[PDB]
Order: sequence, then structure tokens, then C-alpha cells
Amino acid sequence: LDKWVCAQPSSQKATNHNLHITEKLEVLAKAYSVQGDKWRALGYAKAINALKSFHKPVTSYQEACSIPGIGKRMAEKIIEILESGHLRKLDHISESVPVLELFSNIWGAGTKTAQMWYQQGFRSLEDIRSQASLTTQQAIGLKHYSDFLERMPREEATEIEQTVQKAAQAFNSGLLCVACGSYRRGKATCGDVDVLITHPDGRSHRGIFSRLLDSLRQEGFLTDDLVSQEENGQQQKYLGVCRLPGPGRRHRRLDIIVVPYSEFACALLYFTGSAHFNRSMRALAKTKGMSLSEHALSTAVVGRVLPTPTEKDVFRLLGLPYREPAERDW
DNA sequence: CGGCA
DNA sequence: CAGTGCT
DNA sequence: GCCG
DNA sequence: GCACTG
Ligand SMILES: [Cl-]
Ligand SMILES: [Cl-]
Ligand SMILES: [Cl-]
Ligand SMILES: [Mg+2]
Ligand SMILES: [Mg+2]
Ligand code: NA
Ligand code: NA
Ligand code: NA
Repeated sequence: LDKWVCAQPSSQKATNHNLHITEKLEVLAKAYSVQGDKWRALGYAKAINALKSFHKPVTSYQEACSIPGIGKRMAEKIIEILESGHLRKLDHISESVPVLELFSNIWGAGTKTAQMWYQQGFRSLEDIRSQASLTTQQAIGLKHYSDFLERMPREEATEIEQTVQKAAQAFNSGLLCVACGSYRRGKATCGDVDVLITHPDGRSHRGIFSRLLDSLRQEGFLTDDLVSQEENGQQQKYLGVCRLPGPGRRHRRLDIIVVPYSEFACALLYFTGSAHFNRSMRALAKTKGMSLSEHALSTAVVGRVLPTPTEKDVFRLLGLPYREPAERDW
């Protein structure tokens, strides 16, 4: 259980005794990430969380290696930072990295697109604006480049959730709407608003996206759509852009998912996160012959759907102590 | 060796 | 399909 | 990158 | 681990 972050309270990270190491490893992790070396970046991310939650400063190679998520290679970097006070590799990061980061912060452009733009000789967002072929999504991402990098005060997230909730409950008063993600984890600021909608009767959630989105469009609240498959009525998620009325308002990212009540606990767990919390819990489930998604906790395929009326039941079935949302902030 | 949700 | 983004 |  | 695009 010591190996599994989902088995531990994330508040362990608030007392980071190894910041002089993790702040340097994070620069490298991001460099690998924007260049597309996702599995190396993942190992760094896990090592960083292991160091942030360790109970004391790491002071020896043998100690480092004993920490789950720290291997020989990561231990060698820790020992270099201890003795020398710096990590040499930080002076030998590819020169493309700042531009690759700039480009991949465009919503809809990932590492593959950023690398292509870089190969084509683009170096600034002015180059992208004037010379790149953008997808519909990437054009919206570029238009809102600064705003999508800003976090909003949680009070604004509340107002956005209430806007969605009021529009939804106007045509079915029994709909349940809950803000998840970083909001539900109690953070003071939110990168976007994640709204989960369901109905306790098990059926009235169906078909509401069309009416809800059109209602939110009628009042001008939705300003741009990033992902919204509205043609066949099977839509599960909406990803888009909103802006509250009045002066001093920024465009904000809004994600909505509509789910059947029978999947409420698993959808709430998924959408509350954190992302690394979810990945940890899902990896653990695999070791127990199970698979965890936003739909269900199931047994391995030939599977059976296990009964999970509440988040606590998912924890229980995986042998984990329950964590309130604020303690899932990995 | 291969997954890493 | 490859690429992307959600947590 | 680290893990089993 | 899944739901999207083109
Ligand atoms: Cl590099
Ligand atoms: Cl009603
Ligand atoms: Cl619950
Ligand atoms: Mg969010
Ligand atoms: Mg979101
Ligand atoms: Na280790
Ligand atoms: Na991006
Ligand atoms: Na974010």
C-alpha cells in the first residue's frame, strides 16, 4: 500500500522536504513531456510525487533507491544535486523546448503538432497565426491562448457551475449537477469548471445535452465549442468555452459530462481526480483483476460490473482507505 | 521484456 | 487510424 | 524514467 | 481508460 499514491493522503506533499531536488527534476520532466517522451516524463512525475511525500530529506544513494518510484538513475541525479547543488543535465536540454512548450499550450496541439511546426521553422505564436494550418480546435485555442493558461478564483467556478445548473434544472428540476475536478478537491483556483450531471430516476439524463447547450447558447454564455458531438444523440461529454456577463470577465474553459445514475459514483470519482490519483487507482485495480473507468468498476474480461452506489464502495472494493476529495490531490 | 489508465 | 485532451 |  | 476529430 506504501507503493500506491491512491492509498495515501495527498496532504503528505504539503511538507515537501526535497524541494531543492523536485524543482529541478520538474524542469526535466517538462522537457521530456513537450518533446513527446511521455513514458520517461511519467517516471519523472511519479518520482517527483514520491520525493514530495517522503518524510525527510533524502541524503544517501541507498536511501533514495529504497523509495518506490526512485531507481538507480533517479538516485544518481539526487546525489548530484546534494553534493554539487545543481543538476548538470539542466544546462543540456534541447534548445527547442521553450518553443515546443509555447506551441503545445495551444489547445488541440500536442507534441506531434508542436514538433512539426518547429521542424517547419515556426518559432512564435505570430508565426503560427500567420503561417500555420490550424484545426478548428487549434484556432479557438490560439484565440484564447492567454485565457486558457489562467486559473480562475473558485468563486467564479461556483458562478459557472450555478449557470449550468440553473439552465439544466429549468427543464428538469430533478437533475443533479456537481462541480468536480479541482473545484471539488477544494482548490482555491481552478483551471476550468468540470460539471457532472445526472438524474436519480436513472433515465431522465437522456437527451438533455441538446436542450442544455441550446439554452446556454441562447443567453450567450457559451462562446466556443471545442468538442461537442451533437449529431447522433449519444453525446457523453462537452468541452467548450464560456464567459459570464459583465465587465472584467475572461473566457473560461467548461467541461460537462452527462451520465446515468447507475454510473454516478464512478463518474464522480473519475471527474474529481486528480489525474494522477485516477491513474494510480486504475493501475491498482488492474493488479486485482479489475478495470476501473468513469462507467464502472468491473472484473477482468472473458466481465462483471461490481456494485458501487457510492465512491466509498470503489475504495472498499479495492482495499483502499477512503479519501475525501481534498486528499486525492496527487 | 513490456506496461505505464 | 493517429493525435488529442479529460480526470 | 520506474515497476513487476 | 475513455471519448472525441478528420
Ligand atoms: Cl532534452
Ligand atoms: Cl421539472
Ligand atoms: Cl458517492
Ligand atoms: Mg478541471
Ligand atoms: Mg475540465
Ligand atoms: Na525504488
Ligand atoms: Na495543447
Ligand atoms: Na488544467
